[PDB]
Parts: sequence; C-alpha cells; structure tokens
Amino acid sequence: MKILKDDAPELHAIAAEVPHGEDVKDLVLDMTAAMTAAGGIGLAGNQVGVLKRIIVLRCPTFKGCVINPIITRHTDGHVYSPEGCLSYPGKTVAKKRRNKVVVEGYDMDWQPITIAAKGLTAFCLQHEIDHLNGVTI
Ligand code: NI
Ligand code: NI
Ligand SMILES: [Zn+2]
Repeated sequence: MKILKDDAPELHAIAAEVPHGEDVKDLVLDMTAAMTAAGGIGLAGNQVGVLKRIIVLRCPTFKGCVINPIITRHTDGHVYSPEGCLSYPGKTVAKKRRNKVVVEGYDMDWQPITIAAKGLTAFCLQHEIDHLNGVTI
C-alpha cells in the first residue's frame, strides 16, 4: 500500500459503502500497517486509494477499524482541535470539532460496534470519517 500524494484526486472523492459481509480483512491489515509505518493515529480508505468506507485508528480510547462508520450522536457546539494528516505532511490546522461523539459501524468480523469518544479520539473519528466524504483538513 501507499499513502497517496497530497494532490491525489481520491482525497476529494466519495468512498463507497462496503457491501455487508464483504471480506475486507486484508484491506484492514494493510491500512493498519500503512498508518503505523507512517507514524499516524488514524487513516481512511481514500488516503491509500481505497474508495471504500473503512477507517483505522490507534487512539487513546479506541484502537481498531470501523467499517461503514457513521456518527449517531454528538455534543452541541464545538471545541478547538489541532490536527495534522498523513496525506499533508508538515501541515497542522486548528479544526472546530464536536468534543464528544458516538460512532457506529462494523468491526473486521462484521460484528456491530459502538464507540463513545471524547477529545483526541473523538476528533480523530471525525477527521477520518470526513475523509470518506472527500473532506480534508
Ligand atoms: Ni505498501
Ligand atoms: Ni486536493
Ligand atoms: Zn487525514
């Protein structure tokens, strides 16, 4: 796998929902390995040229993948979140984020999962889900 250059069109494209039960274990393994090899804590399909709704995270309160992630709950208003991104080396942006979120989706074995997160972990979930919608910092 390769983390695509900052001018890759995939970064603006929409990731396709994964058909329920599709075997994506190798994809998840590859994305996880690319994320850690590059020293990151989050990665989305688009960033490695995989236009599928898959994110991987290595965050303080969640480590693993989410397939077909959706945000189902969040706190009102916003807080400041300084963020970088493996697709944009050297760039940090002060983003407005929800302080707390609930994310729902599937793990690699297609077990339904629910992730309640605050602070850094919540910011990462928002950032990575944004990627699947072609939204970048
Ligand atoms: Ni590779
Ligand atoms: Ni661009
Ligand atoms: Zn990113």
